Amino acid sequence: MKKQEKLALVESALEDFYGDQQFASSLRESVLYSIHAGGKRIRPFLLLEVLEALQVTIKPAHAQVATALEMIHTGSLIHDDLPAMDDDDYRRGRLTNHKKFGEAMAILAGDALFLDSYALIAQADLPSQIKVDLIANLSLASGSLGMVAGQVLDMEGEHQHLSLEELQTIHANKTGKLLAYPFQAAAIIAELSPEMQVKLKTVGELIGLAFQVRDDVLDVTAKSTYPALLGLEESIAFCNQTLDQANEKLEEIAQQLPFETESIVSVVESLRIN
Amino acid sequence: SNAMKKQEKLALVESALEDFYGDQQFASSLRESVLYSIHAGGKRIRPFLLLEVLEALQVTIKPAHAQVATALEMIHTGSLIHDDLPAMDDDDYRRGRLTNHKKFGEAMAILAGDALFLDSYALIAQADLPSQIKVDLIANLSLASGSLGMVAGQVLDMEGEHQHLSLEELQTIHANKTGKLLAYPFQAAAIIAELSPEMQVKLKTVGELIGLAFQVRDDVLDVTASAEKSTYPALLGLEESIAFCNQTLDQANEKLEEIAQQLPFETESIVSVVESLRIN
Repeated sequence: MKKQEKLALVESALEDFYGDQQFASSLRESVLYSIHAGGKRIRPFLLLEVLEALQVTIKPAHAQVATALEMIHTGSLIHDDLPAMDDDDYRRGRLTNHKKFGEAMAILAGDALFLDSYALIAQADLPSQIKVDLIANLSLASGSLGMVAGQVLDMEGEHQHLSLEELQTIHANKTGKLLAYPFQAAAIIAELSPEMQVKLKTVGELIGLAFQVRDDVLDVTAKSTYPALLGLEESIAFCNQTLDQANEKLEEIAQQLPFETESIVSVVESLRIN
Repeated sequence: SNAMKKQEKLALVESALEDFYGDQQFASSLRESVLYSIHAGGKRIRPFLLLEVLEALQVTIKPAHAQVATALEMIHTGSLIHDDLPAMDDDDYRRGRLTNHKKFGEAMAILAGDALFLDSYALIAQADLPSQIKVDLIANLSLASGSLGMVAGQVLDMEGEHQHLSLEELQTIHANKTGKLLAYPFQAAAIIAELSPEMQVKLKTVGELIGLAFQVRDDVLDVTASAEKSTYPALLGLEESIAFCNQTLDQANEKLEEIAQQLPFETESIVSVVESLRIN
């Protein structure tokens, strides 16, 4: 239904930007490979769902904002797999970008996604100031004050005695920022109050936290991980109790402004373990 | 003094570069790695052209203008960090200085370049400029840097190795790898000055011509002042490459004066940069 109509809009905006205007044939092929590498597209899907939950009719300009989010996320996965980083030959059961196209092509494919991402927001049919705030917050969540900082601290944390709070700070930047951005991006597009934006951003941070804990307890069922530090059973409790807090903040938001939460709660419950 | 005023303009960009990568940074190694490639010196011709064309259009330079020029140099600096990686050009030194991946490691250089790419547009979005001007500045900067510009040029240049290309293929490589980011300061200045859409493409054409001769001059200097990449002297000869370079710079001056006949323009700052590239 709309779940596939929403994902079809994101896929179309992805293929249109990397389509008829592309002249570097190898760069387009490398970019589309990691785009087609798979995934539920949880980050661009959440943006369209929170926006539709905010009673905003979904339009292609919104899907293009969601596309810019997933291009940055896809670019980070390409660089993470590089031999100098995590050195992964396969990701999600599929051959990685550098293993198929070479290291230099994977570097440039991620660079193109990073530099091209903001173009989709700037080219979308949206008010200019809304596009400025969407761009400024996407850079804040992705650059040296967010995702990239989280990638540096995570790599350095492997040779340090870190607390769980410090590891949570690392994950909140490396992964939580781009998982919380679809909530604050929808809030900006819906032109919500600044107090409502931080309350929606808090919901995205909670879902991003449980998404991190869920991935750790799933990587073992398939050193500084949640099932290694806390343990397997209590990490599942911490994952589900965080999803309960997300449902509380969602229902609380639903009492202050019109906000149909059933679609968002459905995605929250899809992350719950047993 | 123009050399002083050039130092003063680049001091504004240098100051903006250190504030963004300063106290607000919490990744210690990321700030240190980024500032290292920033502190590697450089002619800074790309942010300098933005502020110089802006001054020549009778526009008083403001900090918001320097932050736009800062964003441009951040993307260019990030491309150099990735160019020096072993998987790319594999350079231990540029300008006689140790490269970023040699001092901090490959992973740190990769992320330092990624940060510069992703942070660049933030300085345009946070500057004191009208919202639509920021949108046009950001859209054109991405157009010149991503899969339709710089990165595409790096791909075609890498794949052109050990290959004998035609001149239209070499021009396509250079126009994208270096040409578009060299022409962006002209287009960015026309947008900030609120010029007509015609005067925007006229200023852009001058930047494209200057960026074309800038690359041809480097190909000549790499041979005169000395893998298998095709160069301008390798396809036309070292003499025609000089003729094509100076003839291209002559076309820029002719266009620069033509622009002055239609618009309040002080062309002698830009003509000077044109003549600084003239081979003898």
